[PDB]
Amino acid sequence: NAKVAVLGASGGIGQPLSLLLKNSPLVSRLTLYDIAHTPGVAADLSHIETKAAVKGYLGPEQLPDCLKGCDVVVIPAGVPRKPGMTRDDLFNTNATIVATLTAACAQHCPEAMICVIANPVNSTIPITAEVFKKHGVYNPNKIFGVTTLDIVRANTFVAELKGLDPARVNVPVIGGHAGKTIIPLISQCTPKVDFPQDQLTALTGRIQEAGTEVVKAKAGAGSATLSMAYAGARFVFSLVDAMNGKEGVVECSFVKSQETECTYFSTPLLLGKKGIEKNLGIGKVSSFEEKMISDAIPELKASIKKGEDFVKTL
Amino acid sequence: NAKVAVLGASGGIGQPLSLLLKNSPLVSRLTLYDIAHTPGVAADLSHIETKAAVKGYLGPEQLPDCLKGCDVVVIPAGVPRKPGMTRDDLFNTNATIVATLTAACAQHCPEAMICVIANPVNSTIPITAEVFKKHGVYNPNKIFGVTTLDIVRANTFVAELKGLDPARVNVPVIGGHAGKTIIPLISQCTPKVDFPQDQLTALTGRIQEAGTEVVKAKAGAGSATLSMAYAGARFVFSLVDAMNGKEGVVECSFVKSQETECTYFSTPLLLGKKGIEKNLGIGKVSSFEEKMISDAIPELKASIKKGEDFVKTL
Amino acid sequence: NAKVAVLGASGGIGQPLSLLLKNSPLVSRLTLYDIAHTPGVAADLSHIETKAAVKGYLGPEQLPDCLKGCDVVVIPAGVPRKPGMTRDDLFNTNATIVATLTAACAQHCPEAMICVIANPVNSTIPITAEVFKKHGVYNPNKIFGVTTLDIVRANTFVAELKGLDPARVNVPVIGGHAGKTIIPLISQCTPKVDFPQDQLTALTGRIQEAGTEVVKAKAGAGSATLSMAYAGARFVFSLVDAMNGKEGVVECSFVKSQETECTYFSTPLLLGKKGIEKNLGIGKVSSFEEKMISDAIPELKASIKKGEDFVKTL
Amino acid sequence: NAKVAVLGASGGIGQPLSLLLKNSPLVSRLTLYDIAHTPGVAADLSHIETKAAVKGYLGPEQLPDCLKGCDVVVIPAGVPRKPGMTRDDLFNTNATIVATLTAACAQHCPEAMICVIANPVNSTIPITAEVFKKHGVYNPNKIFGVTTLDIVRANTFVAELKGLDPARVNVPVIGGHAGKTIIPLISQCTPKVDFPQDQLTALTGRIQEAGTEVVKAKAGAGSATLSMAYAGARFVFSLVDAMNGKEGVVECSFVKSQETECTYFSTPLLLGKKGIEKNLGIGKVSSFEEKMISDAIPELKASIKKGEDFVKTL
Repeated sequence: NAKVAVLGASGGIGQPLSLLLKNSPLVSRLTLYDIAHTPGVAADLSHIETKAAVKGYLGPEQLPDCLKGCDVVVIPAGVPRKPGMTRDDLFNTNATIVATLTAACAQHCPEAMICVIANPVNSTIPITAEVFKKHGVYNPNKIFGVTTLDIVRANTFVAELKGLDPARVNVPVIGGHAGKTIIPLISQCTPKVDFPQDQLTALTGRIQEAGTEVVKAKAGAGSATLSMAYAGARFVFSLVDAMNGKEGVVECSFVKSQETECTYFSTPLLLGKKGIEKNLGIGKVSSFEEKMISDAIPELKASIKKGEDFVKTL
Repeated sequence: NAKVAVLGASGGIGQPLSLLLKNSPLVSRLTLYDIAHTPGVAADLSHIETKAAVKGYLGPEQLPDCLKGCDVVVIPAGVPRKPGMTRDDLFNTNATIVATLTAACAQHCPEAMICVIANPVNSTIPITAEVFKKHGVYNPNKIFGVTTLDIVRANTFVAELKGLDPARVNVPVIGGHAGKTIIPLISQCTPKVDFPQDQLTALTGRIQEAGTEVVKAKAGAGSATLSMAYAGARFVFSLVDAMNGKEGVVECSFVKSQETECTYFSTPLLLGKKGIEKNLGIGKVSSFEEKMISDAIPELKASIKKGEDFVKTL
Repeated sequence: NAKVAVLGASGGIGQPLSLLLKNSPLVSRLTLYDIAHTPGVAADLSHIETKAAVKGYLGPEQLPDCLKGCDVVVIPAGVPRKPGMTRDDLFNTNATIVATLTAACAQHCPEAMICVIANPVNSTIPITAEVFKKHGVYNPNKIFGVTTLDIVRANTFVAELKGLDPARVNVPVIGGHAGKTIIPLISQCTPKVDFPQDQLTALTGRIQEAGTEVVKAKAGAGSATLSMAYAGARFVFSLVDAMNGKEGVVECSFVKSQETECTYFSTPLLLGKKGIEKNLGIGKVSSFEEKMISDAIPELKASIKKGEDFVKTL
Repeated sequence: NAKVAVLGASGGIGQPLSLLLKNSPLVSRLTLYDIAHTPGVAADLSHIETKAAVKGYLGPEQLPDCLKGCDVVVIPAGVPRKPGMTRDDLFNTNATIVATLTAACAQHCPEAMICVIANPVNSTIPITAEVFKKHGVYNPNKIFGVTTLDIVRANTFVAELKGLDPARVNVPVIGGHAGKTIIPLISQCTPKVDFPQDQLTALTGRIQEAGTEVVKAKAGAGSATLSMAYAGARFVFSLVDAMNGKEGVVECSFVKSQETECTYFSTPLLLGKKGIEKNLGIGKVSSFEEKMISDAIPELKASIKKGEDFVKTL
């Protein structure tokens, strides 16, 4: 009976993500928010033969109604990358979008789980946390930077190389969601896979630049939308299952962390009724992986500080 | 091991449809075709952690490679309606789209199931049949006008009025997919439901005008996309399940028919390995429903004739 | 110093039309209406260094304010053709667009000049007249079907074949704005030009199908936008000049006519203070041109009737 | 008699820009380039009754033929801003677009006037100059960063505040084309205008933020298009008049400069037959304006080095 709000529901990620949420038996209310086209999207989705009651909200003054009583808020809202761009090129747009939307959450559903998809996640999660702090409703266990697409890609690519079914493969991916901050722990993969170093390096790079590959392939028509909707759905389903009492629910996510010198970090998380039940940490890693962690730290801390300073100067 | 082709995979219906197909363990090869954007849509979907091999195809030259060895072809391609349009207003443009694509189907995958979403279905299915006849590969058991969205809508509206879970409501809808040719058999609904006659007439009008309601609500930005993808995906899944020998799979679909004086007509169909296992027919209906059947036949015959005559001139 | 309203200012025709009107010293006030994007379009245009005051209006609630005190209303609003479509395929959409917008003109600026670009013009002008008759403010001297693009095309194609400067070529085109109802009076061309009948026939058919040529060239991205904006601007400028007292201003336009048995017809019109100052008629024509007039009359009457019938069913 | 090329002719700026150029008796040949839609845009424009011959070009193979013999090349190509972005945020996409297109210009029309609209102009002109240096054909009197829209805005806003005819207002705007680098010299306005301080300050800021105000007004649907087309056309016309021997033609533009320590800077330029006849420099300015020049220099230098560093890493 979860009520889930989707902020940015009319966008490229928003529309398919809303479809996947509408199709789920875990959702009973699905409220949709955007600044255009939301009523047509809700009308469209409300015809689908599932129990979730759908409502489309349009414009800032309707945002409180969309958020009230929400258990989960997903935020796919944001401008997508075009060819050549870094995710940080979209910092200024998406930071103001994330700060505005998360401020509305802090006021109107402070208790809800906040799942941020909007990039750069390495900065937008710090932004979300600081905004909740300013409203005095800060709960580190309920703020999630959705990195699930990195895990999803890692599983697919390992499966392809080893001729496995991607559904049966699980690769923990830690760090953050940008370039070399994306650290796939192939040493912790289930099933165990043995790659020689040249293939491991090629596989790791592929995972790290996978978003850029899609941007390139779309040749100006944006970034990952459909696979991001899949990954976004997956994480929200994991979270809702855990909120309903399902045990042993583990997902990697970029959260307020105590695992490294970074105040924010993605690790495997045991999920439960109050969000993060336990941070499972990095665990045992190879020299290759340890070296990637070390090299990721400066960029992560820089991205965190940029997110923090953006909010603190509002 | 279903090899599925989606013709029009980059459109508003095509993209979320391809996503849902990619998410299913029934599909092992997903080939996507359009005149633009397909490599990007394919790159996007190829990252999802399911077994389906995704491949994008672009331009008439690559159409035969997209269709090579396909078991099923779904055709979401077509110009969508704007407010104040009938589906028949799109006949002229969509008829030549369908005739071109179905011709390629008859040349390169004549044995495949052909699932036409492209509207107006009442005319475009006849076009498909005639095109297949011109290539001498006509199988009436394998050509389906996807009307599933009318059933999905009927199920949802009945469920909302009776306070039921729409996932366990089943309303047969017969006739065709246009205005008063859409005939919901509320009398055959399971579980059994009873409305006062005035409420029945309102429910029935709503179901008939449901497509238009979404068009109006989208205010010029096209017609149903997400619900149409859900409905198209459900039909393909039903069909593919039956092809794997699943029993008791029933879907309404606009097909070659000997149930009325209309050469094509939609009724509940038992699906099997060959395609249509058995047309389950119209069955016992109310006087109200029999009145609607009688009223619809003129329009259907005109739509069928229109489609047949179009193929005459090629 | 005319106040000019553009209804459908955000569309493909409307934006560049609005630009050309904004650039003209004949326009002191420019009001822009649409259902989306108008505020942005007006903000954009308001930065241009000309005297015209620009204001954007969004949605029906702001439509009366847009029309208040207008001297001219230009109506580029309307759905454009795609490959394979006829202009009549768009009758249903554009007929209800024109009916809604002209009804607002009748109520809020009944004395304004009404310039309809919305196709098919052969029907939408009858619709406009009947809608104005319903409101009891019908003035047939102020209602114009914009056929100017036909004249502009004929001038260009004649000039290209004869190696002339198009600016010095004037070709009267009479009849209507669709297919074989478009009748270029090459015998009345200035300067005088001689063509062999096979060339004349080719030239004539080129003019008649010139819109279809552009729709083909755009391959799904719509119909003439930029050349139509030029033609609409030219007609509005001619009309406004004439309203300011300029003498000898002649433009062909589809209007209430008694030049033939067709109740509406396009001929050269002397424009002036009251709009249509004088209908100059068909004049002297060749036997070839005479044949075309006769061949065209049946389609014109059908299109006129079709438009009148549509208004009665409201 | 001028031959003008437009690179990016299918975009929001390109199309209305192409229309304005086609409408001008100064243009005898108009060549249009883009990676999509150019044949349709060209077909559309070719119907207009002006002497300019219009040809559409499509794909890398045809770019050289678009450019050969050109007197002027205008480059509106590029991704536009969305609300909350700086122009600098688009650097990583538009840098490689400008690099590629200006390399083609240096190869196929090195003696043409190169007019870069593509933003951020403060960085993309340095790119253009470095690309021309690599090809050994760098002429600083023929490369122009198009800042004309800033002047057009300044003229309009000044005219609105004082109740003047904007056609009679000419405000010099110096520096560059981004936020605080845009420096309107109101002290040098003709006619001479006196503003109280609070209006002067609000006027100056309005001019500096004018781009963002249009982006905000468009609510995600891009940046200025129609006014940018106007401004780009005006600049091309000024250049062409000067090439035709007209005296006293002065335009501000961002060019190679020795006015400040910035290697590129915008000042009023006397234009001649070979492009820049004479840089008229900053001249006498107020203390308020001198401060704005001081404040602008650090940002310009960083934007300049960024453009230079981009080319050095190819």
